[PDB]
Amino acid sequence: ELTLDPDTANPRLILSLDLKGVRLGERAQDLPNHPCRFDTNTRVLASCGFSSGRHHWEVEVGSKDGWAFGVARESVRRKGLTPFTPEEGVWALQLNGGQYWAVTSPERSPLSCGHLSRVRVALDLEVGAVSFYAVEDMRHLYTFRVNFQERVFPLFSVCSTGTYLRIWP
Amino acid sequence: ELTLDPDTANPRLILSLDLKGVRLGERAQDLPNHPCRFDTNTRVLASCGFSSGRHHWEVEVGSKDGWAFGVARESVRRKGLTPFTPEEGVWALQLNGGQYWAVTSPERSPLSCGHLSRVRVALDLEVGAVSFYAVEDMRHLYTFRVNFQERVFPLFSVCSTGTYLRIWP
Ligand SMILES: NC(=O)CC[C@H](NC(=O)c1cccc(Oc2ccccc2)c1)C(=O)O
Ligand SMILES: NC(=O)CC[C@H](NC(=O)c1cccc(Oc2ccccc2)c1)C(=O)O
Repeated sequence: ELTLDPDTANPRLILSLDLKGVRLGERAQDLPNHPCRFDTNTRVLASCGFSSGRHHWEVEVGSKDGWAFGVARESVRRKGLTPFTPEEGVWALQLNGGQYWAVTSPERSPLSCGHLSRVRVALDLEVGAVSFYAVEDMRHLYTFRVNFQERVFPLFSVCSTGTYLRIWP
Repeated sequence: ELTLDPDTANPRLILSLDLKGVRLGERAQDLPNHPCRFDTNTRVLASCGFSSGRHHWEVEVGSKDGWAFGVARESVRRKGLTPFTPEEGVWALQLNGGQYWAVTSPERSPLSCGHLSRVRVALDLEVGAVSFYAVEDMRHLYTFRVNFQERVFPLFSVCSTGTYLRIWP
């Protein structure tokens, strides 16, 4: 079962008591400056990452703008504002402008998928893929094909108040 | 009376003979590595920038994704991949995903303006604003309000083949 890693979380994020949920707050928490902590970008990783095999989880997503989630390679940079892009080691979907995106670069890719409530993330480290599905009807949203070469962690980001992400059984 | 400054242009850009038009090509031109040149982001400035008063120009825009334009402060960073954001000195509209945006951060602002062919940029360095209008019917698209404190240059960016920007009388 995944849980969010509080040592990675940007200090403006609020992690739920059960460490499954994240939203953005107004307060910058006073937290230890661990190297694994995202000090500027509004990100948090799960506590455990994967090096091989197939793994899946589900993310409950808010209806309002401001979230992005998927996976990141461990070496994703933690300090400073870093780009949210595949080149920088993040493979994610995002909600911005009432629209859903795969965060490709330099052009984001529109999904045109309609409203999402819960998304299944399927990480395949044998093939080198990460895929996203809408849980309601399992329609395929997006797949990134990647030559993963290190440990890969579930990634969550919430850069606006009023939305959330939550890991769901 | 604006022209694009070839010394600023990313080497993958193609500037028109009259230095009014820009598109992205496949070839990295062999150009001098002037400090003013954008070496990675797909940007070019006009040759002249403004420190006071009101100035306007028009930009013909392609229908396909990949452009952004507006204004940039002179101090906009030219080297490396740098964020395309107000905090980094760029105030711009963008076409990305069949969607028009004002490039706010951390969330882009959708314009929901319908198809654009030509856009008037009105830079007001007395008030501290840059505004964008659709030329068809002069409807107001967006205004950034900024405490400008240095010379501000017209900015153009084309990060995908198949689209263009052109300065229009
Ligand atoms: N959630 C998403 O859609 C992914 C984008 C996300 N953006 C940022 O983190 C970002 C980008 C620019 C400024 C910025 O600064 C702030 C810091 C504290 C609170 C609010 C904004 C934060 C990320 O890269 O993970
Ligand atoms: N026009 C726009 O919508 C503005 C965004 C624009 N993006 C980039 O420049 C960018 C962003 C990431 C990678 C990248 O690399 C490339 C280099 C050569 C050709 C293609 C892409 C370029 C910018 O910041 O001006």
